[PDB]
Amino acid sequence: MRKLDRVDMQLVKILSENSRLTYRELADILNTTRQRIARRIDKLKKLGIIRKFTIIPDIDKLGYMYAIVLIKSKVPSDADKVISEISDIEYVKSVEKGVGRYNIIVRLLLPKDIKDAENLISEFLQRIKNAENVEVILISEVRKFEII
Amino acid sequence: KLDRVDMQLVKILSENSRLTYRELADILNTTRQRIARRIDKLKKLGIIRKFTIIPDIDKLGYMYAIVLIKSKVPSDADKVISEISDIEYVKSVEKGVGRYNIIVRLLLPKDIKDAENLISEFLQRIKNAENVEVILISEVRKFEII
Repeated sequence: MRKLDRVDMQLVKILSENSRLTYRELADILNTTRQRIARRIDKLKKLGIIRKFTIIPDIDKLGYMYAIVLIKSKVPSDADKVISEISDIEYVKSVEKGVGRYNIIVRLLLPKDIKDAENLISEFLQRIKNAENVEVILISEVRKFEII
Repeated sequence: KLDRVDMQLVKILSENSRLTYRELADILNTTRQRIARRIDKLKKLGIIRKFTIIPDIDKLGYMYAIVLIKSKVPSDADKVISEISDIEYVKSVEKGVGRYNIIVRLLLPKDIKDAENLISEFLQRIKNAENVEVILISEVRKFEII
């Protein structure tokens, strides 16, 4: 739930900046062997510590825009159902449960086109039932974006 | 607009960014030389800003926090963004349109006392806001980047 080897953390920090570094390059940077780096990364993946090797794109240049959906549920049972209902939607990039004004926070990747975007938002919202409050925030600018 | 191959390339790399050019050429039915060139272009144009990973935050001993900010006047948003964008534990900053015009994601240690220290240090840099809401994330059910 927290404590993790010092070298494993460095490895995570490094891979988050350049996930394509070969085991050899990693071994050189960390003054260890390629074999040991291989085993470490393999364990990290097996343990679910590293869940995916992906990329950070400039969504605007790809023709997309983000939207953040803030949800306040009426009851827990409804929250979990909403979450299972939307977690499989492809354009839903993240789903989180929180403690505060909104208990469900969702990020959507939408088409940059306002009419297509609005149609898509309406479709998504139809899937949200039993909510006391739903706030949609259209993201006009992404200034900073990192995972860790 | 990016062409058919570039669009599909971004998609593939979003699923597995460690694919060898060989594996990519095979999928996209082309040559490693062409793959190398396309990716080089995508990176140079800034379409692909980074090759990263999605780790399990909880397993590393951290927790997220989303801060919702509503400026009193539009021009204030840029000021706040300039003031917080450099903070190490600020993971994302976005300008938005709606009930809140600034959304920030923070990476914090799970220890509530240590997390509070970081949150307070961060909130200190947000001057004269109309509304500020801090939401601690108890669980990440899904996390992807496109």
